[PDB]
Amino acid sequence: MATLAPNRFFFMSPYRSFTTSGCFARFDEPAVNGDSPDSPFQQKLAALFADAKAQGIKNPVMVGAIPFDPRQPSSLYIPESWQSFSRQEKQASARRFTRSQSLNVVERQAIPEQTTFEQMVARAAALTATPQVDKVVLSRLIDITTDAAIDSGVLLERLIAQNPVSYNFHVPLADGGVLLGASPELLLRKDGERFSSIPLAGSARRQPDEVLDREAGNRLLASEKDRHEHELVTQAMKEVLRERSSELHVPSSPQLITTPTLWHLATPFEGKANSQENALTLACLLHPTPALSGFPHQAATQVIAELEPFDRELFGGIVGWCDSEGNGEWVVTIRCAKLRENQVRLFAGAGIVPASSPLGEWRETGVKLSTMLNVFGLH
Ligand SMILES: C=C(O[C@H]1C=CC=C(C(=O)O)[C@@H]1O)C(=O)O
Ligand SMILES: [Mg+2]
Ligand SMILES: [Mg+2]
Repeated sequence: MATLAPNRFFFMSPYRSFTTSGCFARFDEPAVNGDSPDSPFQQKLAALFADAKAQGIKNPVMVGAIPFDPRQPSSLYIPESWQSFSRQEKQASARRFTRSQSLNVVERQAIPEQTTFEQMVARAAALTATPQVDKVVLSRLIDITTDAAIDSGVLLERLIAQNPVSYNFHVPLADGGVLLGASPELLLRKDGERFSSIPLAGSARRQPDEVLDREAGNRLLASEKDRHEHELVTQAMKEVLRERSSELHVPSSPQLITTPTLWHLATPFEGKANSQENALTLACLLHPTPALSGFPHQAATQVIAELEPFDRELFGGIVGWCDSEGNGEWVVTIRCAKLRENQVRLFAGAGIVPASSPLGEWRETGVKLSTMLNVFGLH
């Protein structure tokens, strides 16, 4: 009953699921202007890829995470090797994994707490009613200190068991840490010439019984707050993708998708892109989406910087991989945690427009945090 070592990358996806071994070269280069092959980011990336193939490695991948603010340094690296696994096989082994960790929390801190958060929500809702911004997303944290170092392998087993369907990731950080999570949001898949993105925005709690549950979702489909929330996201990426895609299909209405925790509204984007493009050039172009920063992007970037009493770092960024041949997959870094020794930080954001109530968003972010609290066996 072996668990994953904290110095391995792991990625579980309906596209490609693999683990990695060892480390060839680290890659800290900021991803800013990564949507443009003339960028130092892409150049150094290309260099490092040719460097790696010249050095003997067949089929190099670049795995890891990129922070919310792409000016900041990146958590990417080429492993020595990688090894495919069966997503379904893994779901099954995880569900049978029995041996846990007795873990006692010695501190639990909400940052910020209910009252401050509600004022941040009120002050942001009001700025979206004005001409300055239409949508800002605001987040909060839960910091947890435990009395023994947290085994990240056992926790990954639990996360998979509780979240069989999501993009489940486990990434080694340059400090000795681990970024760990169960993301439902595809930011960018590129499979040959073909690409897709599946933005989410708008949520409703799921219910214990499949009658009051199957309508909670129907209600989400009707909800105008959430539908407007959602529309703000899709129009933005349409425009951005306009002169970057050969062809492009986007439904004008969202569809329901599930989390063990949440109903969300989704819009799948499908398209083809030029050979001038790769998984990262496209992922950099799209992220962050109005689902994670706001609209307009840079104007919401500033509200966020003045309201949030912390730095997001890797939270609200993207995690995934890309190869030397333009392929890859990138998911949004949400429903996640950073672990290092006996310290964990959880993250969740919403979801703010003129029609949002501060209690509403506080409790929403609450349900989103519970994906990762459940992995820890907390409430
Ligand atoms: C910022 C998060 O999720 C986005 C994804 C789906 C729905 C969202 C929402 O309804 O507000 C969020 O914008 C998070 O889970 O922390
Ligand atoms: Mg406005
Ligand atoms: Mg929301």
